[PDB]
Amino acid sequence: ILTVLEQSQVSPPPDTLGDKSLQLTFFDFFWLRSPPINNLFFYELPITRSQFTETVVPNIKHSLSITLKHFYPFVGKLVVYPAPTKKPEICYVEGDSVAVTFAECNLDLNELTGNHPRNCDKFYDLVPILGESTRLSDCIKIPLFSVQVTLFPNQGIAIGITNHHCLGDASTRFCFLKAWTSIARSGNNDESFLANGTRPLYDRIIKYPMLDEAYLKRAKVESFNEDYVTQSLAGPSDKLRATFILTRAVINQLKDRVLAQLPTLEYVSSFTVACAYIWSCIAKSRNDKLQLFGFPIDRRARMKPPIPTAYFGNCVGGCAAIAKTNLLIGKEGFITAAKLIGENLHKTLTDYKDGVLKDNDLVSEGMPTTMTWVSGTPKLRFYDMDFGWGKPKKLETVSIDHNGAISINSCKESNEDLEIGVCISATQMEDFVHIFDDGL
Ligand SMILES: CC(C)(COP(=O)(O)OP(=O)(O)OC[C@@H]1O[C@@H](n2cnc3c(N)ncnc32)[C@@H](O)[C@H]1OP(=O)(O)O)[C@H](O)C(=O)NCCC(=O)NCCSC(=O)CC(=O)O
Repeated sequence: ILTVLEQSQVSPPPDTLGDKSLQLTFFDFFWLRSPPINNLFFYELPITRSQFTETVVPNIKHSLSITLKHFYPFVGKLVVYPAPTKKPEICYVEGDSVAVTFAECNLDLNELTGNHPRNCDKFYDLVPILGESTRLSDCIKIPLFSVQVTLFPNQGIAIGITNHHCLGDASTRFCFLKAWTSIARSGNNDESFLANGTRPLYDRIIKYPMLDEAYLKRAKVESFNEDYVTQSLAGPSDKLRATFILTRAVINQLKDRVLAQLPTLEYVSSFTVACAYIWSCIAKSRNDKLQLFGFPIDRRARMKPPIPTAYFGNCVGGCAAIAKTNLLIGKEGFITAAKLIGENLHKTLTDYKDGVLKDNDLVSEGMPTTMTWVSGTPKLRFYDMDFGWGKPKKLETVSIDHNGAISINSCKESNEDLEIGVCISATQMEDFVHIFDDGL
């Protein structure tokens, strides 16, 4: 158990924000029908219930309230209209609030923050539901952001953050969390953020209305209202969650092996080599027929002209590779995976460089028996998010439980090591652990 201590609603301060809209782009419209993103930050601190109630609860409410006045779309809603013409948008109205749940969990915190296999479903009631939609005559309104702060008495605190992808990408979340934590750490005060921090850029500087309508047309907006359903993760399940570590020394040795065997491969990075290694492990674990492995790309810096990091919203692309499973197994399989990822990524980056804006081919060429998409951003350090109690002990992206996805992040006793999160059935996990460890 899970005991809910308070169900609150948090708004920007009185007499700050008026009614505000944010217009969206094809980059945002792409995510119209996506499931929620669920993220957890575990902190170790010997905190009592009385202390949690006396300072943590007020501090979370206050610091968040203040942050919201600078980050209005976080307290806004996604509004989708049934006329295929009128475009979805983010609307904040005075009176809008963020659902913030405060809870207490009696599980041992040490059993959750470890890297070894733990039940995936132990994490679900640490993350808030996105929240009920509001259905009006002219529209549906969907909440964008919710929070759960859970006390582990005498042990620590988990912060559970749920968001709709339409709100923005990992960079957007990073920018918001930077501000919120700065505001919290300095005593519920935004002066350090306003003086030294990075303010979000709401200028609509991505203007491709033809793509806008094509991605919207593809999102099937006229049926969205009738089709939309809540997508909360709930137990029970036999799936296990584990974190696998690639130390910098292992990564470097893997890079070297790729560069020696394939001296003219046009793209090799710590990232591609990490993906190739995990990809190879997944192939050996599955022993299936045909696999696709892919990952998102922050396109801000690759736009022509480049988009500021502080640009608010989505600016994400993608890259995928497909390969027969037998070609991906073993030491040579790792090499092949690196080749395929490196080649596909190089191609995608060149196509961006030369202007290209877009990107059932699977029915024709072959239906993959496994598909894996990477969540996570090793070069954005979510592991440095400090609300006043110190840096996180553990980060978990819970929403990888939903589909074919793994998470890849930095560690944060090291920005140069990689932590790889996997949630898979109990029977498959035993082999996977052996496959991962043995191959290193
Ligand atoms: C495609 C990427 C993953 C590629 O990562 P890389 O680490 O390779 O890229 P980078 O620019 O940081 O480059 C790091 C260094 O440059 C590389 N490098 C550059 N050019 C090269 C070339 N011609 N040959 C070989 N290597 C090259 C290496 O030197 C690498 O070394 P070194 O080994 O030293 O690094 C991308 O940089 C990116 O967009 N990452 C962010 C993705 C993101 O925003 N997340 C999703 C958003 S939200 C979402 O949808 C899901 C979610 O929540 O995550």
